[PDB]
Amino acid sequence: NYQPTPEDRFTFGLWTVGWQGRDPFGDATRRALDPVESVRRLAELGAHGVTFHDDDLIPFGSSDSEREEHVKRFRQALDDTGMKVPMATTNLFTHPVFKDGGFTANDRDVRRYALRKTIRNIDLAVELGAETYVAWGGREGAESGGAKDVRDALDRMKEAFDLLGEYVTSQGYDIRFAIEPKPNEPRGDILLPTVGHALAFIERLERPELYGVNPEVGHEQMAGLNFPHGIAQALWAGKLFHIDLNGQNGIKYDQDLRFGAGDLRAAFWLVDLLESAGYSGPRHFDFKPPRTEDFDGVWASAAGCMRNYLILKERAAAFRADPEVQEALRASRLDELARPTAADGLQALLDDRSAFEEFDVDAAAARGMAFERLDQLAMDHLLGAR
Amino acid sequence: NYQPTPEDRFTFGLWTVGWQGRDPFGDATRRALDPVESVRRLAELGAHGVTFHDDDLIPFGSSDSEREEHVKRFRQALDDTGMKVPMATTNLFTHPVFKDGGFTANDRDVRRYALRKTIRNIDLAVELGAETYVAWGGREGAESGGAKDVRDALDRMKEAFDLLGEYVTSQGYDIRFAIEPKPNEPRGDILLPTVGHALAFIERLERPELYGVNPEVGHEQMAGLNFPHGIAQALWAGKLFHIDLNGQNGIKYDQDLRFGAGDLRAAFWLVDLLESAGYSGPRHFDFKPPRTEDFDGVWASAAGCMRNYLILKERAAAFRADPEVQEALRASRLDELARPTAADGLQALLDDRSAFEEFDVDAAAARGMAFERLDQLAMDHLLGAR
Amino acid sequence: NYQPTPEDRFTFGLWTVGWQGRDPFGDATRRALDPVESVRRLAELGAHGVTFHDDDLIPFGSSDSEREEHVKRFRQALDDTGMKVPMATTNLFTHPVFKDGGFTANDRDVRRYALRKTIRNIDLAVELGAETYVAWGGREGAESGGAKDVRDALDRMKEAFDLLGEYVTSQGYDIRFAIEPKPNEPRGDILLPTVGHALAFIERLERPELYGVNPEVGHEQMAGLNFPHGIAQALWAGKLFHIDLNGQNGIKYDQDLRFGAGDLRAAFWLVDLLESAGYSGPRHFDFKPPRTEDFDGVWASAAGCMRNYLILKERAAAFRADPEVQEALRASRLDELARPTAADGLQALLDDRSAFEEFDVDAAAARGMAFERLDQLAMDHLLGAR
Amino acid sequence: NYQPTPEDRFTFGLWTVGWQGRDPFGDATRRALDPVESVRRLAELGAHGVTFHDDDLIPFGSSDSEREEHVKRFRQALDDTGMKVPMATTNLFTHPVFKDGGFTANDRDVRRYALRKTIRNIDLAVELGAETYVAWGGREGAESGGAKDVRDALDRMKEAFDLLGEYVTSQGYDIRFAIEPKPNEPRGDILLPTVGHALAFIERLERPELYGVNPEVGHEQMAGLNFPHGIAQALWAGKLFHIDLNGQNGIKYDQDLRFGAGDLRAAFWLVDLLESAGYSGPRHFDFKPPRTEDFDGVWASAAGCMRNYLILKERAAAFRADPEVQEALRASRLDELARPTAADGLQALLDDRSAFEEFDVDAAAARGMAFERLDQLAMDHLLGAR
Ligand SMILES: [Mg+2]
Ligand SMILES: [Mg+2]
Ligand SMILES: [Mg+2]
Ligand SMILES: [Mg+2]
Ligand SMILES: [Mn+2]
Ligand SMILES: [Mn+2]
Ligand SMILES: [Mn+2]
Ligand SMILES: [Mn+2]
Repeated sequence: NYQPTPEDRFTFGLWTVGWQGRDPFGDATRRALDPVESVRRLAELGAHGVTFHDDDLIPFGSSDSEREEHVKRFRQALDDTGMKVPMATTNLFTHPVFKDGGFTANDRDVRRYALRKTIRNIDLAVELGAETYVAWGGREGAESGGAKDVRDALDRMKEAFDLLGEYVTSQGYDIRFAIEPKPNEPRGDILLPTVGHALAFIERLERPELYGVNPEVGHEQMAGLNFPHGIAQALWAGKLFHIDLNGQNGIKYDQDLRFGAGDLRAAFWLVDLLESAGYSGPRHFDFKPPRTEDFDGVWASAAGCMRNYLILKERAAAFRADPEVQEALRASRLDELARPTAADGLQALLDDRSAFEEFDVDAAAARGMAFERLDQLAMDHLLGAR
Repeated sequence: NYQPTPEDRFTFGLWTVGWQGRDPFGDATRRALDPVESVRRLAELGAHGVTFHDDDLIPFGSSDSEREEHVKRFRQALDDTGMKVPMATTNLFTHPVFKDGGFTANDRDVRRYALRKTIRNIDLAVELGAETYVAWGGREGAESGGAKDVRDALDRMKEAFDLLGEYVTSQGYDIRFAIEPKPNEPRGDILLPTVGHALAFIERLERPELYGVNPEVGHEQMAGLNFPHGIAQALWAGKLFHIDLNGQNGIKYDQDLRFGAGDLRAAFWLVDLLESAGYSGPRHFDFKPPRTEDFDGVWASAAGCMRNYLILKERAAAFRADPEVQEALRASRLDELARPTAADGLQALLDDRSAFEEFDVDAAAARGMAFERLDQLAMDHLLGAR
Repeated sequence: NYQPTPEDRFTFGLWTVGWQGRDPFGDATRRALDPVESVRRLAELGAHGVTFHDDDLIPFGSSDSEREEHVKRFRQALDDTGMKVPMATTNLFTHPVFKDGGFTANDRDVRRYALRKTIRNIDLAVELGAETYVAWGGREGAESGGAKDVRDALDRMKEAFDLLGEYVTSQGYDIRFAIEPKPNEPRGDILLPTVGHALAFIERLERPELYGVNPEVGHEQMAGLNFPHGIAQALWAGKLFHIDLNGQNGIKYDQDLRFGAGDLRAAFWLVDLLESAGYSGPRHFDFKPPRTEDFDGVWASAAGCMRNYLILKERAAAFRADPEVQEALRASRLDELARPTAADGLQALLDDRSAFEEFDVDAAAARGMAFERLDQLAMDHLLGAR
Repeated sequence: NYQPTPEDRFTFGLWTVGWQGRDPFGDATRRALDPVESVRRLAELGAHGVTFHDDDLIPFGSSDSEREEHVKRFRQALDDTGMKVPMATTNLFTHPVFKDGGFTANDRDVRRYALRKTIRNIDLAVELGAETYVAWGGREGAESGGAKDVRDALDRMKEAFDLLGEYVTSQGYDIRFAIEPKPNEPRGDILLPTVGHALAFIERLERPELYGVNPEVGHEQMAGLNFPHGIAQALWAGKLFHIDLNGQNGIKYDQDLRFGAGDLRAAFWLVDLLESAGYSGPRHFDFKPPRTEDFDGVWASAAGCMRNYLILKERAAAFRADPEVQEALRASRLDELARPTAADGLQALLDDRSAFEEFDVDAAAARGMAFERLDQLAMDHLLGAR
């Protein structure tokens, strides 16, 4: 029942199931996982692929010989399991050298080192077959107002992404970039805090068609925002290159709960949106098994990520296929929302007396929207009450 | 001391000082103000101009004769006082007909009526000399997930703004549009919730150069966002057409407190940003005198808006002019943040061994940012402790 | 399917279904309801009773003759339908005279008038058979720090409730008081913001056994708090006299959505808690049908309140009755949580070497909590996936 | 200027200035501090004393010989500097054994070990002369609803504190307990989330007079609550045994910024409250120097904690001493708030026709509160504009 298959495009970061359980007030509760182990267990659970930071796969400071050995180890695990590597990313946040950021660090030499660290992992990602390269600028920001001129930081961020886009085109690489927004933590405020801010920044890049967003469920909910609404605007702009699925209980620290947890109804409306729009990218889970769990609970949490998506997918499909729902959507004039407001043109609208001079404003105002019956129908479908 | 002059570009909405004090749980505590009265008292306080919704100046449903009479009344008050009208806007949120929105209402005929209501107030705004026309889509949104397909709503929102831009260019009007974002209230979630979302939406319009943002202090703080950071990104994109100043105490209902209230330090960093960047638009206060006040408290609150800006302007100017601060900014490498990361080019950065192979990552990591001394210097300057 | 009966103890405020749809940015979208009408339609839907503010039933300023007429009208509707009146309350927030509060208004004469308004509605509530009298101090608070000395306000709040408790005991009335907390709105900060603050204040009253709490789902979620946790502490103290059920989407304005909306999983854990603990009070819905609805949507929303509780009640009962869940609860040591930590006493614990000197801290640390499998089992039960 | 002296009662935790800068997404940026070093540098800065977790002073797992050596080292540093130890606490949150809590862990044997770990540090705290013992139950809580029965957990929490109170009285120790609330992080929801919840729980203990609260500025602001209001209720109940001062920027992760940062106006109203009420306990700073700082920035941040309190103390004292402010306080009827509402008694209030039958409700409603002029006067005083 609700069994994931590799064709479901479910992917996991090595840092997700491999999280040793270390939070700001406690030490690790689980031993480190061999990346080869994680690929094997995730393949057994029905996952389609894995993703990685450079430091997840190759320990920081490894020589060129150990690096090659670590990649050959990893490559063999992908060959033996049939697991893909659809996206890769850079760790520009863990080492103390990135404490003021990577691409927008105040120190110029740290910025230049951040670009070199990203570039050689882009080579590795392409060699592993990744189609998307994600950038989470978790250290780009500030705790105080004077520590960062945001206009200058935005110049340095545009410079870095323009240089990366110049690298991939000059190399012929078939890879696109996905900015992952986050409003805060670990910095007090992070640059490009939401999906909207990231989408606007992309329009100022040299080659905007190379860049999209990788939104995370919990990150937009850390700002109290409606995540399905943000995804819809990302899809509307044609910039949903990638997605991060997890759960979050409102505005607080980044929980990274398994998908389906947190705001359950928002997860239902997101799956309904992703499936109706025909999203064909990876279903990526950027989550953390709670440090209360042993390794059996780690794999149970990862399986719950995939199970919860499949249950919600079934409930959303039954919701849209219901003739009572389809009739209710017409009763709320969802069909009129899709119709153009003034396809007849500006001049016709200006001479249309039925639009103003002879508009019965009270008859229109008295028309109920019937949203509550429609929403209860969605609730019945989500809960399996019909 | 800290006396505003009309050259300070301080402006107020008629709906601000004219707010009768009616909240969702109580009736009005103040009588309605004659718009002529509001223009006279605000001019006496040192304000530079006023702004208005169409329904603030002309009562809804007024005939073409009373409309002209109401405008002639208003025009005479501007002539007798020297008060400008730099921005105007439309009330597409009060009447019950807009309960599901205006530009993105599900009913098509309400959308068409919303455009006609906006267009004829654009004519009046141009006749009154307004340079900016603001759109706050307070009713564009939903309380439930199925009530609104956001992709379709974004098509209807783009259609409306494209038609308005087509009207003003075909008429030769010298006026620009400023979208005012708000994350929620009165709707459960409002479309284009933050400055970033509005900036990204503008890049998909037919003539993006006609559209900017009118951010409000409290609205971005309703999402826990750093308002000075959002303004900097709006300035970075060259889209800060207008600004709304007020105060807000964190994530809750839209308080619309007087400017300087709420987050005082964030107000200091905003004034510092607005003045250093050379912002030359109106300093507009979209605030509400608390309903506990009589009319004497209304004018005291409005005066406090202008006083608080002038105090913060002086403290920010003394902050930047301090040689100890200038030396501290260099100690934190703010000068290096403004320097290009790789002006030598991609190829030079790739062959630069000092950027990676020979980068002393521990020496760079051990370099303190000295942000705390810089921030305490800003705190001393704000508090007048130096 | 999921049909409410009067024995389900479902109750509604007259102000809930009777909300005309007036928010801070719009006018009413529905006509006023006759209280007799509301009693009839709610009885047809399966509700058990209604509740009321004094101003909901008797218009403010009504003479002693119209007052009696309004009550006789209402009494006849209760007799014809079999509808109870389990709780009543006072409107100390709508009239402009309460703009600085009622029990803790700065003006003494307004405080004294607030007590007289409450007392004569206590008489009416007893005559109508109410067992609980609710106090929501929505206007007790401040927007600025100097406007209210909170220690003095807490003295005035204790004085008011002590006087009310002195009235009901001297009259022999069989009625108890329930304080309904709310963190903010309409005031910037409201006194006694959460369930905890109200519970602590009750312990300082003259006769604490006369006072309990009436928590609301959305109000505690306006502070980001876990509502099931707060109810458990209220039950733990034996002070859950009454409950307000609705929905809320995180930290924002008081949405008052229908129950089941907002945080669906938190609604499931609340119903599970209320039923397992044997809560026998009224299931009261303090909600607002969205102003987008006509009167048909009003009754659909009210029916959804009752339906959603019954669905969640069934899913929670199936959850606790599942042997796999019962075995999982033991695997997570929920049975050990209920066992006393040191029933052997302090001296025995001090001499117990197995508790410290010989405690294998690493063997205990390596024991997984198995919380994720338990939570996924709860998720399957909520979604009807088992 | 604004120089702290030991008589200012300023104290710091060893874990504050000693924080190595390790957050959930990065490694340490500073070496560990010798506790002897921290006592020396803090004494040079003008601090009055230090506080400690048991694991801050004695490394976890130390033998009885190294333990005594570590204490003798520490004792010598206190003797050479004149530094006090006013409060101590237990680390029941760092070791993996506490991953499900200490006093309310599901496993009984972990609960018993948590009590033994606390008890022997109570002995050490008394030997070092601490008057207050703080308990922060950072691990008492849950991430999911079924993982913890809160009623059972509250029984286990009451059992633990009753046993600790039984230990200190049976030993003749002169020490009191202060519960430090926190709404969340590291757990999804923490038991006793706010000051109110902790105050209510104390009233159910066996000897409530032994227990108070140790509120933290940022923790109550993590729930959007007004911290000065919470302190006033703690003072009103006579339970402000201790206080934690820091800064926090709204609802997000626990920032632990230096005091004065975050919400500056709320810091002003807190100092004004603490000084007017005559609070004589330690001024304790539970803060974290940002990991961007080296050790020079650590001591600059700690000095800023003390400086900011002294500046705010001066501005608040000048505020209350201003005759214009005193006259404004009377204009807003703050003197009437302190007057009893019905000192004449219930019977007199019932027969007082001027309180109801003859109360001019419109004349009272028309009286302005004059709160805005009072607040602007406070703003001028805070900013040094008068
Ligand atoms: Mg992510
Ligand atoms: Mg505005
Ligand atoms: Mg309620
Ligand atoms: Mg603390
Ligand atoms: Mn995350
Ligand atoms: Mn606003
Ligand atoms: Mn409510
Ligand atoms: Mn903290």
